[PDB]
Amino acid sequence: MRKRPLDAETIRKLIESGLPEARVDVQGEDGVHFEATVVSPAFVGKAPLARHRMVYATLGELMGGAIHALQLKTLTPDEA
Repeated sequence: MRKRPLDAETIRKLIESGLPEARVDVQGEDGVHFEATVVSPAFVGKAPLARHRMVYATLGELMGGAIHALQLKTLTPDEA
């Protein structure tokens, strides 16, 4: 225990509260290559730029200067 709060916690919490039964998991840091896996019905069937950008924006990727080495997967809540 060094810091109660955390980067991935801020974005994860924000989405967790926004989305209904959607699960979001982010591991890494801003301005760096991290892996964030989000699962929600919004990306049903096909995940348009709306959902893709929505997660990328809420996960604050360009807010720090992360590298293109960003791993993000959008799957339905049933695939959980």
